[PDB]
Amino acid sequence: MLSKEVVKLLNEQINKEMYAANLYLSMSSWCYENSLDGAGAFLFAHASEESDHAKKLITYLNETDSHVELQEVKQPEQNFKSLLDVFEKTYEHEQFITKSINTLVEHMLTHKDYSTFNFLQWYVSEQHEEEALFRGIVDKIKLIGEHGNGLYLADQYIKNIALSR
Repeated sequence: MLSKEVVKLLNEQINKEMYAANLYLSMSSWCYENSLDGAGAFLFAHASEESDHAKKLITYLNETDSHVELQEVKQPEQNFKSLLDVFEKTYEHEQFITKSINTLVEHMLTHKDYSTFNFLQWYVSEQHEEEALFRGIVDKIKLIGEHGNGLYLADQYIKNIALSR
Protein backbone atom coordinates (compact mmCIF):
# COMPACT_ATOMS: atom_id res chain seq x y z
CA MET A 1 0.00 0.00 0.00
CA LEU A 2 1.02 3.64 -0.40
CA SER A 3 1.70 6.20 2.33
CA LYS A 4 -1.09 8.63 3.28
CA GLU A 5 0.95 11.59 2.00
CA VAL A 6 1.44 10.09 -1.46
CA VAL A 7 -2.23 9.19 -1.78
CA LYS A 8 -3.02 12.81 -0.88
CA LEU A 9 -0.58 14.09 -3.48
CA LEU A 10 -1.99 11.80 -6.19
CA ASN A 11 -5.61 12.68 -5.40
CA GLU A 12 -4.51 16.28 -5.78
CA GLN A 13 -2.93 15.56 -9.16
CA ILE A 14 -6.11 13.81 -10.31
CA ASN A 15 -8.06 16.97 -9.52
CA LYS A 16 -5.66 19.16 -11.50
CA GLU A 17 -6.02 16.88 -14.54
CA MET A 18 -9.82 16.93 -14.30
CA TYR A 19 -9.68 20.70 -14.16
CA ALA A 20 -7.35 20.95 -17.16
CA ALA A 21 -9.73 18.80 -19.21
CA ASN A 22 -12.66 21.17 -18.68
CA LEU A 23 -10.40 24.18 -19.16
CA TYR A 24 -9.28 22.85 -22.56
CA LEU A 25 -12.83 21.78 -23.30
CA SER A 26 -13.90 25.35 -22.57
CA MET A 27 -11.25 26.94 -24.82
CA SER A 28 -12.32 24.51 -27.57
CA SER A 29 -15.88 25.84 -27.58
CA TRP A 30 -14.72 29.46 -27.60
CA CYS A 31 -12.68 28.72 -30.73
CA TYR A 32 -15.69 27.17 -32.44
CA GLU A 33 -17.69 30.30 -31.60
CA ASN A 34 -15.07 32.46 -33.26
CA SER A 35 -14.72 30.39 -36.43
CA LEU A 36 -11.47 28.78 -35.29
CA ASP A 37 -12.73 25.23 -35.80
CA GLY A 38 -9.22 24.03 -36.51
CA ALA A 39 -8.11 25.05 -33.03
CA GLY A 40 -11.53 23.99 -31.82
CA ALA A 41 -10.99 20.39 -32.88
CA PHE A 42 -7.40 20.35 -31.61
CA LEU A 43 -8.36 21.38 -28.07
CA PHE A 44 -11.44 19.10 -28.04
CA ALA A 45 -9.11 16.17 -28.68
CA HIS A 46 -6.56 17.41 -26.17
CA ALA A 47 -9.26 17.66 -23.49
CA SER A 48 -9.89 13.93 -23.94
CA GLU A 49 -6.21 13.13 -23.52
CA GLU A 50 -5.95 15.11 -20.30
CA SER A 51 -9.01 13.25 -19.09
CA ASP A 52 -7.14 10.00 -19.74
CA HIS A 53 -4.27 11.22 -17.57
CA ALA A 54 -6.70 11.47 -14.66
CA LYS A 55 -8.10 7.96 -15.19
CA LYS A 56 -4.62 6.50 -15.40
CA LEU A 57 -3.85 7.94 -11.94
CA ILE A 58 -7.17 6.73 -10.55
CA THR A 59 -6.31 3.24 -11.82
CA TYR A 60 -2.90 3.28 -10.13
CA LEU A 61 -4.72 4.10 -6.90
CA ASN A 62 -7.28 1.36 -7.48
CA GLU A 63 -4.59 -1.25 -7.92
CA THR A 64 -2.59 -0.23 -4.84
CA ASP A 65 -5.66 -0.51 -2.65
CA SER A 66 -5.64 3.23 -2.02
CA HIS A 67 -8.62 5.44 -1.29
CA VAL A 68 -9.65 7.78 -4.07
CA GLU A 69 -11.11 11.18 -3.27
CA LEU A 70 -12.72 13.10 -6.08
CA GLN A 71 -12.98 16.76 -5.13
CA GLU A 72 -15.06 19.43 -6.87
CA VAL A 73 -13.88 20.72 -10.23
CA LYS A 74 -13.79 24.50 -10.34
CA GLN A 75 -15.55 26.36 -13.13
CA PRO A 76 -13.03 27.27 -15.86
CA GLU A 77 -12.44 30.55 -17.71
CA GLN A 78 -15.12 30.97 -20.40
CA ASN A 79 -13.84 33.91 -22.40
CA PHE A 80 -10.58 34.72 -24.16
CA LYS A 81 -9.26 37.53 -26.35
CA SER A 82 -7.94 35.69 -29.39
CA LEU A 83 -6.37 32.61 -30.92
CA LEU A 84 -2.96 33.59 -29.53
CA ASP A 85 -4.41 34.40 -26.13
CA VAL A 86 -5.94 30.91 -25.97
CA PHE A 87 -2.75 29.08 -26.84
CA GLU A 88 -0.59 31.19 -24.54
CA LYS A 89 -2.89 30.29 -21.65
CA THR A 90 -2.79 26.63 -22.72
CA TYR A 91 1.01 26.55 -22.86
CA GLU A 92 0.99 28.37 -19.54
CA HIS A 93 -1.25 25.75 -17.97
CA GLU A 94 0.87 22.93 -19.41
CA GLN A 95 3.99 24.32 -17.74
CA PHE A 96 2.01 24.48 -14.50
CA ILE A 97 1.18 20.76 -14.85
CA THR A 98 4.80 19.93 -15.63
CA LYS A 99 5.84 21.72 -12.45
CA SER A 100 3.24 19.78 -10.47
CA ILE A 101 4.68 16.54 -11.89
CA ASN A 102 8.24 17.48 -10.91
CA THR A 103 7.12 18.24 -7.35
CA LEU A 104 5.50 14.77 -7.21
CA VAL A 105 8.57 13.04 -8.58
CA GLU A 106 10.77 14.85 -6.04
CA HIS A 107 8.54 13.81 -3.16
CA MET A 108 8.76 10.16 -4.25
CA LEU A 109 12.56 10.18 -4.24
CA THR A 110 12.94 11.91 -0.88
CA HIS A 111 10.30 9.77 0.80
CA LYS A 112 11.75 6.70 -0.89
CA ASP A 113 8.64 5.53 -2.82
CA TYR A 114 10.40 3.94 -5.77
CA SER A 115 7.28 2.23 -7.16
CA THR A 116 5.32 5.46 -7.58
CA PHE A 117 8.54 7.06 -8.83
CA ASN A 118 8.72 4.40 -11.52
CA PHE A 119 5.04 4.71 -12.37
CA LEU A 120 5.32 8.48 -12.78
CA GLN A 121 8.10 8.30 -15.37
CA TRP A 122 5.35 8.05 -17.95
CA TYR A 123 4.08 11.55 -17.04
CA VAL A 124 7.53 13.08 -17.03
CA SER A 125 8.09 11.72 -20.51
CA GLU A 126 4.59 12.71 -21.67
CA GLN A 127 4.82 16.33 -20.47
CA HIS A 128 8.12 16.76 -22.31
CA GLU A 129 6.12 15.88 -25.43
CA GLU A 130 3.16 18.13 -24.75
CA GLU A 131 5.21 21.11 -23.62
CA ALA A 132 7.21 20.93 -26.84
CA LEU A 133 3.99 20.65 -28.90
CA PHE A 134 2.26 23.71 -27.42
CA ARG A 135 5.40 25.84 -27.38
CA GLY A 136 5.57 25.15 -31.11
CA ILE A 137 1.96 26.19 -31.73
CA VAL A 138 2.56 29.55 -30.04
CA ASP A 139 5.78 30.33 -31.90
CA LYS A 140 4.05 29.23 -35.07
CA ILE A 141 1.10 31.56 -34.49
CA LYS A 142 3.47 34.46 -33.84
CA LEU A 143 5.57 33.64 -36.91
CA ILE A 144 2.44 33.79 -39.09
CA GLY A 145 1.00 36.96 -37.60
CA GLU A 146 -2.57 38.27 -37.41
CA HIS A 147 -2.09 40.46 -40.49
CA GLY A 148 -2.99 39.20 -43.97
CA ASN A 149 -4.79 35.85 -43.92
CA GLY A 150 -2.87 35.00 -40.75
CA LEU A 151 -5.69 33.77 -38.52
CA TYR A 152 -6.89 31.53 -41.33
CA LEU A 153 -3.47 30.04 -42.09
CA ALA A 154 -2.81 29.65 -38.38
CA ASP A 155 -6.07 27.82 -37.75
CA GLN A 156 -5.39 25.51 -40.70
CA TYR A 157 -1.92 24.75 -39.41
CA ILE A 158 -3.39 23.65 -36.10
CA LYS A 159 -6.06 21.68 -37.95
CA ASN A 160 -3.36 19.62 -39.67
CA ILE A 161 -1.61 18.91 -36.36
CA ALA A 162 -4.87 17.59 -34.92
CA LEU A 163 -5.36 15.23 -37.87
CA SER A 164 -1.80 13.88 -37.82
CA ARG A 165 -2.55 12.25 -34.44
